[PDB]
Amino acid sequence: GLDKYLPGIEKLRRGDGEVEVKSLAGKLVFFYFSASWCPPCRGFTPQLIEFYDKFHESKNFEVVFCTWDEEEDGFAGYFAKMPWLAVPFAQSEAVQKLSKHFNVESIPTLIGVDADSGDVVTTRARATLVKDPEGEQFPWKDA
Repeated sequence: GLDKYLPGIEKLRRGDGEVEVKSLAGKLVFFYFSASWCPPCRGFTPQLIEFYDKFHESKNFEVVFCTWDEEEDGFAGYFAKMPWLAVPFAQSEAVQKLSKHFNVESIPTLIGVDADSGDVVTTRARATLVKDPEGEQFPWKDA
């Protein structure tokens, strides 16, 4: 499923260690494209954290941070403030190619895919989440 999006990546960052991508079986996976330098990301990130804390278990999803930062040494610091997963900084090429695959032209952007099938569920969750904090229309399926 996720192989399409992260070709040959087996592990993702979580806190100070890693998890296997296999642990995402059955979940909806949101790729969160953001960066420490991005002005609109500052206000969006805490809204996403609130939604994640409330619903990641009950609505069975995960968030994978896909960085647009180009300084590693800030990466630790920026990801440290998030509760979810991340593509490792050294796998930035995979992030860039994923950004292109999804035609991400600006950040923040939040795209949800089904882990098992790889199917795209929503490409507009950054816009829809701010208008639906209780997730009454989650997962905001694309037409």
